[PDB]
Amino acid sequence: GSSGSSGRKIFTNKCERAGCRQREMMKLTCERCSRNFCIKHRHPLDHDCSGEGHPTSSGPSSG
Ligand SMILES: [Zn+2]
Ligand SMILES: [Zn+2]
Repeated sequence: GSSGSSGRKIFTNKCERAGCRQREMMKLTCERCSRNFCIKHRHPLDHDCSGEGHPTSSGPSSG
């Protein structure tokens, strides 16, 4: 039985911004978080950039 419908085509990109459905003909990835976004949210100032900002260091083993 048909379960789930996959969709992937090299035509347009999909912004990774919250409550955003902007499709930029060209691919736009941030330089800090390295995530896809729309020209509008392409800048790290018009989008909650969570790339190079949160301090992380190896500690726990589990995970
Ligand atoms: Zn966007
Ligand atoms: Zn970013």
